[PDB]
Amino acid sequence: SQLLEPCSLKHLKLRNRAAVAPMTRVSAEAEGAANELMRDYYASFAKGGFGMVISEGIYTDTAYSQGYFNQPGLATEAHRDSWRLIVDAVHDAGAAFVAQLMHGGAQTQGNIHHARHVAPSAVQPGGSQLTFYGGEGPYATPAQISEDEIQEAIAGFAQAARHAREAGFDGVELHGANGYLLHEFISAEFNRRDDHWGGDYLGRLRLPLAVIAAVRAAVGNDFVVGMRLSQSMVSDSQLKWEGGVDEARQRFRALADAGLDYLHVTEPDAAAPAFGDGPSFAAIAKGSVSIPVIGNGGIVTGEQAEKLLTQGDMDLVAVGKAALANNDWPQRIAQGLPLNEFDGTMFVPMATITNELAWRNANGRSAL
Ligand SMILES: Cc1cc2c(cc1C)N(C[C@H](O)[C@H](O)[C@H](O)COP(=O)(O)O)c1[nH]c(=O)[nH]c(=O)c1N2
Ligand SMILES: [Cl-]
Repeated sequence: SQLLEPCSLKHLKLRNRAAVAPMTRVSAEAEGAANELMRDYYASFAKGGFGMVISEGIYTDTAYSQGYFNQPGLATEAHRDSWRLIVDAVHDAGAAFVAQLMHGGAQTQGNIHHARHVAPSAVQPGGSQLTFYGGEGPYATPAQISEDEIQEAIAGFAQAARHAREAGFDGVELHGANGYLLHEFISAEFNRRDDHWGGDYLGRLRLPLAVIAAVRAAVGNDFVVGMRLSQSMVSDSQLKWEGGVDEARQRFRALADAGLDYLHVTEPDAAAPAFGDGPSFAAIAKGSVSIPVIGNGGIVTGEQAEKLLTQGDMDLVAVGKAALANNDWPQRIAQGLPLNEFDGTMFVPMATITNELAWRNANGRSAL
């Protein structure tokens, strides 16, 4: 019942507390524009009753930001205009639509402008490239990003956010998670800089704080700006935030107090303790800031979502795999209908919309 309670997010009035989590589908045009297949794809979640749809990570600039081939952008006016009809379709079905803004950093696998990658420090990520986005084998070692490249990246977030607002999105989500550029700056392991972008766990927030400030100047004070945060990285799902609960509370507070309107946190298991003992990562955030907290990670069933909301571990519930398994997830929960089990073969060999549609046709598994 709490899942189907309306809520407010700044000036936005959301019909329920169900959100579609951001998911990279590498189904845009080769030079970054969104398209009609993406229109139908995103509209389907809105028709399925989600109160809020968060886009896949959208790149921000025409320099290093693009992380995957056929990833959409918001860097140019052509990119902006290509999203308009998608925004309109999601809105016509009654969902708010938030543009996730992301810079690939050290986790880039394909970028049409450069083979060179940039990161706070020249440290190769561990793990291995995600083949279903295009690419195989070890991550490249990134070049240490320069002050001029940092300023270009900040300006790109601001411009992409202004483009999101102009295209009609209801908000932006700054991608500070999952091992991408902003998270690399947050992290102790990968931000080894000795300048004013490095330091202790608070000093390392300076780049995300600068991005928040620049974005807020570009979009004004009435537009929704959130940030996604995680301990995990795509290159290392076991990584922890330095310290424990108290240092986590301080990061959440610093970022929120810079003028975010929500936090979105993601963990391998949203219900598990963040630091081995004690509260979940989402619960820590919700107990340290007044703005809404969207939680995420392994939330599959209606009962699981309801438990997280009714226990006070989060204000909204973002689902990825469950939304792909049933685009009408919130409606099916209300009707007591069974859910489909998520089946990762739908992403083989590339996680594109086209491959999903072929898989659904072969398996009789309608999204709605
Ligand atoms: C195909 C695909 C693509 C992406 C993701 C996932 C999947 C399956 N995830 C992570 C996603 O938002 C979510 O956090 C995880 O899938 C875990 O939550 P669920 O268990 O799926 O509810 C992700 N997260 C994000 O912040 N930006 C992104 O672009 C993507 N890309
Ligand atoms: Cl850290």
